[PDB]
Amino acid sequence: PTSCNPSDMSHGYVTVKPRVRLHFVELGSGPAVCLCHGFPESWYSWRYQIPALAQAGYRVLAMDMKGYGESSAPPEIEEYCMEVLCKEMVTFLDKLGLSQAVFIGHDWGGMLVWYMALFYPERVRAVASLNTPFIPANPNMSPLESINPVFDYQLYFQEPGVAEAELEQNLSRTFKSLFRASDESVLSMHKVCEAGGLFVNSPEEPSLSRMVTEEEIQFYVQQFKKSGFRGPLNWYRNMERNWKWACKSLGRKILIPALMVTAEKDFVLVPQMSQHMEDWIPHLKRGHIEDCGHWTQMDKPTEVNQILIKWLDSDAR
Amino acid sequence: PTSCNPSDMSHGYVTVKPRVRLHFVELGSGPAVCLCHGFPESWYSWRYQIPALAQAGYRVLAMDMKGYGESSAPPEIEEYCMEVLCKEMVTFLDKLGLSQAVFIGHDWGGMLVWYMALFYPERVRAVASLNTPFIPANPNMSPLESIKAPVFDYQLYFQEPGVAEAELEQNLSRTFKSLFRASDESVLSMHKVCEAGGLFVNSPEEPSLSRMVTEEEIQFYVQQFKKSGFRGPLNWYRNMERNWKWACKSLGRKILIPALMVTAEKDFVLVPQMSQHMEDWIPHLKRGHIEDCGHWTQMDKPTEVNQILIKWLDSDAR
Ligand SMILES: CC[C@H](Cc1ccc(C(=O)NCc2ccc(OC)cc2C(F)(F)F)cc1)C(=O)O
Ligand SMILES: CC[C@H](Cc1ccc(C(=O)NCc2ccc(OC)cc2C(F)(F)F)cc1)C(=O)O
Repeated sequence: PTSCNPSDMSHGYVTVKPRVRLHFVELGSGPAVCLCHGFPESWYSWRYQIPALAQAGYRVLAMDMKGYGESSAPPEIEEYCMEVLCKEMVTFLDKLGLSQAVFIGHDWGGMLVWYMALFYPERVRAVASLNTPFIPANPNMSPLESINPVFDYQLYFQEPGVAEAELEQNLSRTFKSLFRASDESVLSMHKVCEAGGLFVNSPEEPSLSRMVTEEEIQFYVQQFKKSGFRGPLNWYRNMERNWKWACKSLGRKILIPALMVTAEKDFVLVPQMSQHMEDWIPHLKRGHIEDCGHWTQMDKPTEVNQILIKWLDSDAR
Repeated sequence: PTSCNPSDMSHGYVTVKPRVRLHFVELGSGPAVCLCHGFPESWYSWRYQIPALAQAGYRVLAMDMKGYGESSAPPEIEEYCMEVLCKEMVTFLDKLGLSQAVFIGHDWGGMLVWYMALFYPERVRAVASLNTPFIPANPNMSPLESIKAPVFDYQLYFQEPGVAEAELEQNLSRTFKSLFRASDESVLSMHKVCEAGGLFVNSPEEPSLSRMVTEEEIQFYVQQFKKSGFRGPLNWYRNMERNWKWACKSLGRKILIPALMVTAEKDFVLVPQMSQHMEDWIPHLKRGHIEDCGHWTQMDKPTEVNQILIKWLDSDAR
């Protein structure tokens, strides 16, 4: 599948607030589709989708989400609560003169596009998540309660400074370690809080996943030199704010065209978690990629492309 | 008509070759429209069109043309021959994944979009020029012939690199307050320039503020031209022989795509008359004509320009 050379892309910049600019990559003509990567990724994560969606007849905007790459990384933890992040994407649409977009998210980006679709449906022509379910907040169930102990690692991510040091230690190590097919996996997310690290019981000089080249790893590396891992990590550090915000919607369905794409071998965002999203989302269509781990876009680019274009052309165009 | 705050625009950047990026401002959704300013202007020259075209249902890309503002100003004179400038706009479309655009130009921008439409029609949905006619190159008539065949004598003053740069860079506020005037406010004679040895030599020291334009607006132009100065901009004038020999290599071939010529009654350089026989060369040409409009068409008569463009866009291009 045709990929992206960063040097050859149209680079877009939009100030959504005084010291906060959002960077995006833009390709194609037709309906606006806005791709929102997850943790700890990049617009480059969409390198296989961008050329295909443009060819399919769509105007693709591939974000650096706030904290990442060429998008500002404001120092305040509370800048990365979903509330702020969503208002800033709405301001993004306003400044580009877009009445709406299709929002397609993965991982943390998937949680953003669910919450755009929940609170700003008038601005979202249709919504799609890779891996990430939309589970409504239980107002009787606090977040620290919810940590589903697969999610214990989120506690290690809480204390500012701590996980930054691990992840910034050796950037090549970090990304070679993370960006693996599920069968190649070198770390257990279940173990993290105990071991006191993601990487403490993983190879010193990890090998290169079949999903990725050295050059692709060095691009991620080069990006995360700019602002590091604090910004990215701060998405984890607004559980109480996000919970209280999400509760303030409580009950209201998402009536816009919707797509949930599950990955058989994401052991964190497991297909099952998405099971009763129809109750909360009447017009939900489904994709499901077999032999696909967390890193859905680069694990199974051709599958992702065929599912998205099929749903786009049927539900959004 | 709603204008533009630069700080609030989406800013776009595209490398069309190693040391050469094009900057543009982007607003709206629907068919791609690409606005190409003239000399010596800016994307900001389209500040009254951009919000209106976006509102009208169009995706507007408002260029800094090569040499201007945030677009690269490569030092070589022949980088600003029409050939290169057009190839680079085609590369601009390629890198944005656009099969075509509507091209709307003014002045030198107008000459670019005529030549895009001539040599790259497959990439141009439809073409519109403000003020600038499309006169085919006569292969029996050299460029230096066409000029001193006379209103265009000032183009000779623009030739020698360094010379006109010094006048125009002397005092940027002076330059822009002096130029951006309604034709009744005019403080220049363009026909005099070669004689007097200057644009401004016989014009006020501290010129007054044209009714067309505010201090803020002038200071934006000023701020932009600090980046690269006037060499890049002026180098569009310095490729007459190259442009002539290039344009002759099209000789005869008509422009079969939807086209719009907009004449300004009071542009005394790009005069309505010059556009008179463009039908022969362009079968599908529709026409606008703005009364009481000088050279600086977009800011002189924003509401007229907007109504003509959107009418033609909606009828001929969408
Ligand atoms: C259901 C989950 C949502 C939001 C949400 C929670 C956690 C994550 C998250 O940690 N994503 C990163 C991740 C995911 C899977 C992995 O598999 C190996 C690894 C990672 C990680 F390495 F941390 F980047 C992403 C989204 C919620 O909390 O409601
Ligand atoms: C017919 C003209 C075309 C190309 C062409 C020639 C000249 C110009 C040009 O000098 N435009 C700038 C200009 C125009 C009118 C003016 O009236 C006050 C003043 C200017 C100027 F001050 F020079 F910027 C712009 C385009 C050709 O050569 O075929």
